[PDB]
Amino acid sequence: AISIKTPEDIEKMRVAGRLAAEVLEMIEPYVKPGVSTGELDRICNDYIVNEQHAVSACLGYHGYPKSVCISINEVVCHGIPDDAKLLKDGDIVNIDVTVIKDGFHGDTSKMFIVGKPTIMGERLCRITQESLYLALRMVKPGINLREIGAAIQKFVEAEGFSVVREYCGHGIGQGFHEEPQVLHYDSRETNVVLKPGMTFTIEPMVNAGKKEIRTMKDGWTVKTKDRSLSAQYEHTIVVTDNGCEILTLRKDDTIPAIISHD
Ligand SMILES: CSCC[C@H](N)P(=O)(O)O
Ligand SMILES: [Co+2]
Ligand SMILES: [Co+2]
Ligand code: NA
Repeated sequence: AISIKTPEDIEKMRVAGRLAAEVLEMIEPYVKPGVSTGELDRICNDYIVNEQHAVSACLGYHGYPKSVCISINEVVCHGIPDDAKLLKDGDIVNIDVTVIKDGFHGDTSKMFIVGKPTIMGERLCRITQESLYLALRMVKPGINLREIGAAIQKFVEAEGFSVVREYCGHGIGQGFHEEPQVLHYDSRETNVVLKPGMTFTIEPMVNAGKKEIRTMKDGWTVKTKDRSLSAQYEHTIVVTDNGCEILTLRKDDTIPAIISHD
């Protein structure tokens, strides 16, 4: 079932959350044309282990071979870092990090634009982030998760894009992927009322083209069926008494860390 975090649990999540956020802040300068994704993965891993004294939740999870997930352009999610995959001007890339500290998980991701952005690329990233922010602003006790997925969907579709159905947000804590499943679209199947102390991620994947996706033979990599660009952003949050707190907020986020309702 859905686990409710204690205040002590929450304090541990703030640390793990901030650690994950920090890897993203740190890597930025390395994201440039000509760098390989395998190299970004090594830099991230070194930092996590050697400086942070933490651990990557990804390494070995169901056999996942690397420390972070790096998805370029049409890759939806779960792209596997590789020494052979070099970044080019105009690429949009997602770096998804999940760190474990004192047994608690922190899961977050953001898009990076390599070199000179393309119009589509910039637009897609922006809209994707806005859709995540919109959802964040709605979080509060008593509301049904269904409403959030529906708002994201309506927003995204209104902008001419599509939302991926298959992958979604999830509870997180001592476990990497806990209940509940956080859908990024409107579904009659969803019936979950939020309560304070719940911790979960929101991580909408938006496609410039059609919603359909396909899983690669590697068993992890996900791509759009039509090869259109896909973007994603992710934050880990905790439901509070009058709103929410964003555990993985970064210096470049433009949303406040604590959102209060009244
Ligand atoms: C190789 S497991 C990686 C899982 C991602 N952090 P997420 O739970 O955001 O999809
Ligand atoms: Co993630
Ligand atoms: Co996640
Ligand atoms: Na992508």
